[PDB]
Amino acid sequence: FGSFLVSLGTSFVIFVILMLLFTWLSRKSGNAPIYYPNRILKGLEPWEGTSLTRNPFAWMREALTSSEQDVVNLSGVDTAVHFVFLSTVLGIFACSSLLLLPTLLPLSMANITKKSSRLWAFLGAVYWISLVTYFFLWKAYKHVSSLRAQALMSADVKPEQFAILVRDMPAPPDGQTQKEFIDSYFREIYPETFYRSLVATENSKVNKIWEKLEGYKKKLARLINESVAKLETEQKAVLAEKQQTAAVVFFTTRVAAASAAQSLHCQMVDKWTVTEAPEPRQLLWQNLNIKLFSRIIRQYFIYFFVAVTILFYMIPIAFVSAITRTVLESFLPQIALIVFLAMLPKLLLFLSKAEGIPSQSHAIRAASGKYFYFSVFNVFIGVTLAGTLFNTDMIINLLATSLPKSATFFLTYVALKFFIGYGLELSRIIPLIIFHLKKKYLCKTEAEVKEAWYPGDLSYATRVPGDMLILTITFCYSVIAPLILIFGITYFGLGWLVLRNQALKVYVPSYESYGRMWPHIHQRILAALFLFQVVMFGYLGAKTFFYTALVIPLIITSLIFGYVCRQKFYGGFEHTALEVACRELKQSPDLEEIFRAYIPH
Amino acid sequence: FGSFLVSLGTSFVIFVILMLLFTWLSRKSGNAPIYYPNRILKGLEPWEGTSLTRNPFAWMREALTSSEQDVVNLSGVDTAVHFVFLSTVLGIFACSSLLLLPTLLPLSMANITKKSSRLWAFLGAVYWISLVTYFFLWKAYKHVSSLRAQALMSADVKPEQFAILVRDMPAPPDGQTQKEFIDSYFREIYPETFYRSLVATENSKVNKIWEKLEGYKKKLARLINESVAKLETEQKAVLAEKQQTAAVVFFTTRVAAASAAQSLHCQMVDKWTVTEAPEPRQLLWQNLNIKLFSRIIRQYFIYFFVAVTILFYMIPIAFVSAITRTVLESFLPQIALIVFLAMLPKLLLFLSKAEGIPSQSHAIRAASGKYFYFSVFNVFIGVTLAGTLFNTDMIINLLATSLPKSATFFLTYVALKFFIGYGLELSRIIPLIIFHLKKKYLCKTEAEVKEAWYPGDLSYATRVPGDMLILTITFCYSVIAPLILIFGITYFGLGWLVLRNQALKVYVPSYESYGRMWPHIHQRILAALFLFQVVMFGYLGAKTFFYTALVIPLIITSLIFGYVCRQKFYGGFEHTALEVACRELKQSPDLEEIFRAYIPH
Repeated sequence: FGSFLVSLGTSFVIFVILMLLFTWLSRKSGNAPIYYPNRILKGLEPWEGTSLTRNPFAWMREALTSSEQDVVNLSGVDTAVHFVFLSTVLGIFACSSLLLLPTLLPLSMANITKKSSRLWAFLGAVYWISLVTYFFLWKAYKHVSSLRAQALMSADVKPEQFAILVRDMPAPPDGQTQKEFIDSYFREIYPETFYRSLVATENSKVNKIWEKLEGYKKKLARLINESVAKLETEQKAVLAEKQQTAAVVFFTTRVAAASAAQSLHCQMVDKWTVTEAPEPRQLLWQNLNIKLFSRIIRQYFIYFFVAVTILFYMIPIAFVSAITRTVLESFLPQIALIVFLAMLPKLLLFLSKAEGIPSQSHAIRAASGKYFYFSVFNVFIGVTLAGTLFNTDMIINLLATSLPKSATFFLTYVALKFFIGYGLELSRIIPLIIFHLKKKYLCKTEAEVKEAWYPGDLSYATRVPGDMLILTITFCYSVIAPLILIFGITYFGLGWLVLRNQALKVYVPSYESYGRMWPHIHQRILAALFLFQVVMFGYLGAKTFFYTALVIPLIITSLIFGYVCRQKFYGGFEHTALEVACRELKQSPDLEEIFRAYIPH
Repeated sequence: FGSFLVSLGTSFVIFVILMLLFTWLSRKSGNAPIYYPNRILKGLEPWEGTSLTRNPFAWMREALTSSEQDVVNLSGVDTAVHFVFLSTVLGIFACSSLLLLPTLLPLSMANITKKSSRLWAFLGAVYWISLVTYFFLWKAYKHVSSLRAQALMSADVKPEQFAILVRDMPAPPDGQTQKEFIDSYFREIYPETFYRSLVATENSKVNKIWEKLEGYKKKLARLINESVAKLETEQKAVLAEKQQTAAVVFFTTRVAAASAAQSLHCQMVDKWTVTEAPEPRQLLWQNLNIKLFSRIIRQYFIYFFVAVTILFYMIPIAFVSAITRTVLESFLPQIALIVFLAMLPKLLLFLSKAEGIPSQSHAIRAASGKYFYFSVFNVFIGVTLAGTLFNTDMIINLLATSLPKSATFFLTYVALKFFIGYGLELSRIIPLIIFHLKKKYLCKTEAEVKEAWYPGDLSYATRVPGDMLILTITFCYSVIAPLILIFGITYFGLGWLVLRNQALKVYVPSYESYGRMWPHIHQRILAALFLFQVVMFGYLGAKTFFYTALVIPLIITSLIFGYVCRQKFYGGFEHTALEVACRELKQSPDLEEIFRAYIPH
């Protein structure tokens, strides 16, 4: 069936490696390795350009010769935690060789029958891969934990070690304006450990004209006046009547700061709630300056709109599933299934702006927070159940009819989603086009000294979820059709290269995050396993083997690991250690650096 | 059927009110109101004895004329939170009059049929009582919250405002013994906010002979030497090799103390875990001095032993259920069902010693923690399903066969559990017997100046769970057989009297707890409601009315309330407010008071 798709896939994926064979030598040599332009202005990496023949050592095995020790200093440890995540999962399928070889040895038809049961080789090997998954994510859980500790004890002085964010202040006015009253409160409740506080603004109206003002003073050589009017009356009115219940304050030492960040303050935790303040580029001020009382109802309504998005998103799955030359008419619904889910990062970003999370670093984990929960019921059980609902004891023959067919559809889909996508992301067609067009245009604006540059963030919004759907497909369809695993293997074995290249090539992190997403994705992969064992119980459930000592210990194990891992590491990550704070203490404190660390502008 | 049980119930319950008509006038006038012996030695309450005729104002309406304003100062606010709990639930069934009157108006037989549907009057009134339950427990949730705040801001100086408990210290020895090393750690990590620390002991071996030594020096006039030997070598050996990873330390001001209690410390929260230290009489030192790494496995195995206790405890339910003069042969299995579950507080105490909770105040909430989870599946669905499994469309006729029969069994059981039990607890047969016998005996020991006294703790271990089972029965069987509600009513309407009397009569609290159990029991009653709506879905599920807008909004409401209440109050209670700490600050600090606040002895 899908022999055509590996044919053409290999064809123009080796053709987009052929365009990379033509890339490195060029006048665009500045645009391709734009990461080091972060380190120094002209530094591209050494000026030899790193070319060999196919450059196997010059990119692939330079990515092999450099290792995780420099991944933390070169770029933020966030890139480190994603790289070590994909390596953990690489082991997750690298063990699976000893599943796939045996299950390939036993591998209208003889098909699968009740007596041979296969489930000491099948379910025994899913016990094998389940066990080694626990081993990998446990091992690397501790590992990335000590990597995070390592990055916190070795971190330099940043303003956020002294920073705490306070959300709900008393609404009522007792006799003074906000500023003086809050400062008097802190003075009464602390023995001179406080510094000063900065209030919050509704400025998103003057911000709507501010970012646009940062463009308006850019339009002078292409309107430089009028906006100062909305910089005047509107902003003054907002300041006079509408500065919210939220603000930020800072303290003398790191220890007092974090300790303050952990504890609740007032008798009613509906008042004076406080969370550790992230970095200005991490936090989102627009979604900040809102009320938690309404945040409850926002979690409510947003969680309703996911319920409308799932059932509204059912119909494309039935559109594509009925399809499975004539396989290019499977192309159109598959690539349209991509570009129909390729908007899902933007859709769940439009939901991820309105949900109320203070930090975009903690917002993204909620963006995949929508994506996983969204993808389980449509791109998997909607697509599987789509294979079942079409082409119809008897229910057993239908499940055993769909699982191979929906397995070839799933395999073909991770083949297009993987093999072609990493090729596109390799030679980055959009930077090479915007190089010609914008270098022809942005020169006309007298900006020729400054390229657009900045390839963009490592962008987990398009990264981790697109890594989630494949996770689900791999796990679930591993047991029923193990061949997907050998082409699930080929996924990360190539990915581990390219993104690593990418990691050291263009992306400069927009997050200094120390692994925020990692515990999220960590309970995520566990959930994915749980789906593999329950859906697996759907597989065996028709096959009728002994399931007591089979399914009940699997679910019991999943449960106890959920408990033990949450109550073990989870809280350990969610906050910063104060021992690292006092033991860090480089003995170079200051004050004025923290004031301009935010500012309204 | 159960007309006999209200006959005799009224008979000897008015006979045990007749023995209270004979009680107050006596030479035992010191033993009956033993609460004020806490206030002063001889003070019994005013020496008029509080007698009227039946003494309606002298106990009942003295309990009416005194109110919750003095419940907090007279005895601990714990008694206050239990009293206000039973008052909340009193409203929970006081609203229900407007359910029971209508559902009594519509009230082999015409029985219940599909078309009239009754569920605008039935399910509409369970929407009515569900709604007003939310209203009562919400209202009184805020109410008891401000009562707790009120008791914390008005509290006097206790040692536990300066106290924090640390559980896991570093296991390895780096060059000094524990004491000096821990103190140096605190010195390095705090700017002289610390005071001094007290280590932990394995002394339960010298304690095994210590409490017994406190008896051995009492045996001198009835062995006063030998134990000092096990006070020597064994204790010294333990001290030399086995003082655990746990200890307690204290700080200069309340604020630093609590703030320290909230935050995690080290990078690995598997090390340096810290919780707010309760009072010595609240905490349990024997279950203290254990490891959390093993506490995980203890929650594991204990939660397995509940799984053996439920299925091992199935058989008495089938023993009693097949029963329903011949009704005294229903007596024997009912009273044996009492005394068979009357050991459950002791059984779940034997489980509640081994589970690892540091505070017996937080342990008891886990004792009912076993009791509710234990009672849902046996005394309710085991007893209901016991009525179903016996006396056998058709399944509909069987559920509609059991629910009335198991409803008369349930009603008869809350009739014996309520009416007779509060009568026994009124005139307290065991104190009046131990008065004669021990006043005849303990005088022979030359202790005649000191009675045993001390009626015992208010003893939630036998209180809150015995209040849980009735909660379940009331809710679940309210819709199918509303008459139980009018005899569920009669439960608390009498209880509100007697225990209140009891509250002001004998019990001196063994807990200074400020309402620890209240959030526990608060999500508990909510769970009970949830069982009423799901089991209710079992009731209507055979009746076949429109259940979309019926059951799905009920479960959605239960969910959103779970979220909003947990994320609203729950964390707000679980710890103490630091604003109350700084705003309390009576400006009379000390040091030496905290050292002897514990001590090994």
